[PDB]
Amino acid sequence: KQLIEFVRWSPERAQHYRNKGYWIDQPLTRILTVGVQSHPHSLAIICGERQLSYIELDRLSTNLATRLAEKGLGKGDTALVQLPNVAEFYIVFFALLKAGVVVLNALYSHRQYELNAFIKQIQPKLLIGSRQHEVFSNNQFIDSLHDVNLSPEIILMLNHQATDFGLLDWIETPAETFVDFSSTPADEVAFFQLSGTGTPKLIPRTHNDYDYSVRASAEICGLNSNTRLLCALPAPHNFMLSSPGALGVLHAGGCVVMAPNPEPLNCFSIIQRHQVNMASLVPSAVIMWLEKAAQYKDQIQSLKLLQVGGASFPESLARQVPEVLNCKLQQVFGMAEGLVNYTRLDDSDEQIFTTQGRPISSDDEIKIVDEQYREVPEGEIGMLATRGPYTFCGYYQSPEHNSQVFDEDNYYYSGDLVQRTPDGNLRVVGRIK
Ligand SMILES: O=C(O)c1cc(-c2ccc(OCc3ccccc3)cc2)nc2c1cnn2Cc1ccncc1
Ligand SMILES: [Ca+2]
Ligand SMILES: [Ca+2]
Ligand SMILES: [Ca+2]
Ligand SMILES: [Ca+2]
Repeated sequence: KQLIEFVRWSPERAQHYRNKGYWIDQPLTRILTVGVQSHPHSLAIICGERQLSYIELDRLSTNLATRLAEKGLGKGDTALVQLPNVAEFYIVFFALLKAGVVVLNALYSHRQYELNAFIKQIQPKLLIGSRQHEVFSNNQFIDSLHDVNLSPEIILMLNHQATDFGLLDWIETPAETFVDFSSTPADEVAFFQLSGTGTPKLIPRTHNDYDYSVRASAEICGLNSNTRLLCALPAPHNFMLSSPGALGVLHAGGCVVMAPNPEPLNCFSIIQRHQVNMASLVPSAVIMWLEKAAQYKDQIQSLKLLQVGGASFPESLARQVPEVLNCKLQQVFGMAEGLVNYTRLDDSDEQIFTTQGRPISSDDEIKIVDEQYREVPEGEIGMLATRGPYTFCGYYQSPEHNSQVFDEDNYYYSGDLVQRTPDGNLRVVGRIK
């Protein structure tokens, strides 16, 4: 009955973030609840041939939540989920939020080695995966867990075998009996994000802090009920989930449109079919798109905004976005640990093409420091340190590492090398180990 442990913000900071209206002390399910109230029949998710309305998304995740609760999974428990880019990812995410189960969403590209490390760290009582994934092709991996007393009490499979619990069965049919359930408290852990060498580290995220980042990002990117966002990056990634990502689009009442990956021809036909107007990519994928865009100009005309974040995205490449992809560019530099930066939609061309923008919050605090951790002269290159209303205060159960990446004032040192431009934005220039 003990809630998952995590490092808290100081009480003084928590109060300030409430006073400012950042933390409103609602669960992440707020997004769905409110949507169902306002526009139950608007499309929330488009996936292949399927069209899920807000109320359907709400019903289905409720069904699964009741099933999990009926089996005694709830507050204090954790879950490991590994699903590809399909509507079930969101159904499951909202079900676990509803049920009070703290969930770690593994990347679909993760393998037995990562999965094992995650299971060891969070002792999930629930595992959801897909039979089509390499790790669950056979029962080797699953059986291995019994050999080590880490077997989950419940295992659900997408593309299940006859003797499996079918994920779709637990979604489609509500439970026999009724057991009470509810989200974890808003200033407590909702789910684990993952850092992006060694296995990824677990980043506890509370409803308060995640919802804030989501609502504020949605406003910054001008999302609204007509937004149709392509989800071609991995759904669990902070960028694709919250920046502003699927949660942002749902917050704004719009629709998420799934793609398996950023392969251009498939993405282009999806964009044409559903008149997608927003997408989010990393530079290597922007380059793939640029290679075909001229020829498939007609298919992607509806794009109005493309976010680009990740690796190097030099100016000469950035300028090709409006020129070739025929949509506005927004640069994004963020981290699953918290801090996200966006170029604003009304920024100058220079800002948009040569910087990675500025923080979500007026209360995102930034230090740029030299080798002695003294703030460098304004405009010079330095190591990034940050804290704010949606930046974490430590990795899960990692006191040693935490002490090595936070300073006495609880600034987080992300290892990024950056400089502030005169205009006020940030330029990412490298990384330090
Ligand atoms: O500094 C970075 O290394 C970085 C990587 C990625 C990123 C990398 C891979 C992703 O998915 C990996 C993938 C790419 C192409 C096809 C299939 C999978 C998603 C985001 N996104 C980044 C980075 C820096 N800002 N952003 C945007 C961002 C926004 C919010 N939270 C975290 C990151
Ligand atoms: Ca439907
Ligand atoms: Ca366009
Ligand atoms: Ca053009
Ligand atoms: Ca980093």
